[PDB]
Amino acid sequence: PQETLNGGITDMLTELANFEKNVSQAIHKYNAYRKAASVIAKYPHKIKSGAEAKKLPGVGTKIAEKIDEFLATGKLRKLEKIRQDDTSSSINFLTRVSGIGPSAARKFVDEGIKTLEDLRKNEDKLNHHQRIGLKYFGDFEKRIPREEMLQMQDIVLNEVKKVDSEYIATVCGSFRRGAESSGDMDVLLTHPSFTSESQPKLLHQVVEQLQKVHFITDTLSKGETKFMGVCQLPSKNDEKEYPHRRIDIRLIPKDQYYCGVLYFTGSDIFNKNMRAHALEKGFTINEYTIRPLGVTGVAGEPLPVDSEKDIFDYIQWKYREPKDRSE
DNA sequence: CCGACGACGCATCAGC
DNA sequence: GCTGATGCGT
DNA sequence: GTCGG
Ligand SMILES: Nc1ccn([C@H]2C[C@H](O)[C@@H](COP(=O)(O)NP(=O)(O)OP(=O)(O)O)O2)c(=O)n1
Ligand SMILES: [Mg+2]
Ligand code: NA
Ligand code: NA
Repeated sequence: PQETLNGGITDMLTELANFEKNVSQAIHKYNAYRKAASVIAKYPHKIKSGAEAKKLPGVGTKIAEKIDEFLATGKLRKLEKIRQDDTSSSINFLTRVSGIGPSAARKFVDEGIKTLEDLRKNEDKLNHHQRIGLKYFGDFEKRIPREEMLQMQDIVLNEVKKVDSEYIATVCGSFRRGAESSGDMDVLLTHPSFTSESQPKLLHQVVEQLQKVHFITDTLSKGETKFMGVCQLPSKNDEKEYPHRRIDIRLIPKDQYYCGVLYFTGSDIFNKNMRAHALEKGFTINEYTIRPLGVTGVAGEPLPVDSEKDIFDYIQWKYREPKDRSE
């Protein structure tokens, strides 16, 4: 639909969601508020009453009353209060620093650290991740236009083919689905000499090559299969330098690759929905494998998979190309 | 009345 | 030193 | 907070 339909409500709910997550540490309330925010945002009518909203799946008694108060007044008493509160809003803001979750956020505020100024004053108290997350607080919230994503793909695909001819690299996420802008870069990676029954340097080599040509600039986390770091396009001539971007690189076994590709292509709203349909039909899908569900609920062995299409050729559905996986 | 609610890799932490 | 728990991002 | 056992 349109934002301004029930945008006031969805915003109200989203604000509520973030406070539950970051201040109350109630993750399931946070997901509840979001589920309501989503189902309402897709509801093609202007909500007249909280009772009208209650009819939707995921909207219950509490939110219904919250909508009554909002429609009748244009705001929420509890929300205006938590906004003006120094301690709760400070906690809520710090979690925007990647690396700082709700726990570390409350630690800082409890000992008097409430702002980025305070953080920068006390960098010794921060761990590695939090220093990077703070360093690029600005950049990490900027979006990435597809144009810059394509150039990034160019480098990633080239540097990967340069390390070993037989690597298979795929940029997934919203990029693959076609989104004109993206929040980060999701790279998926495999290699013929890595399977379920199979060097612990396959991911390392790729990462360090991307470091040598100065694409990857910082490291948040690196293991044998998963990489989280930062990357930056080379500056264009006169033009002012590019923002630093988040990049993830995952090394997946060859036989688990297309399940992984399917999963990290998304959207999560699409995934969450393919999983059930998969259920209905007697199949369970994760990021690793698709497995048949038996008489009881017993999982047999994972079926052979050689394409995304193969996976639809188990739940008897016809291909939906990444372009249309909006949800 | 009450439990589920998504689950996993990696970094640091609690503890032995 | 180690194992296991917790926090974190996603 | 919502849904459903
Ligand atoms: N909480 C989440 C969110 C997404 N995912 C999955 C499905 C996503 O499409 C895929 C990549 O995650 P992502 O980078 O956060 N989202 P996506 O690329 O689809 O959109 P952006 O915000 O990155 O532009 O992993 C997940 O496993 N757990
Ligand atoms: Mg992405
Ligand atoms: Na309802
Ligand atoms: Na954060």
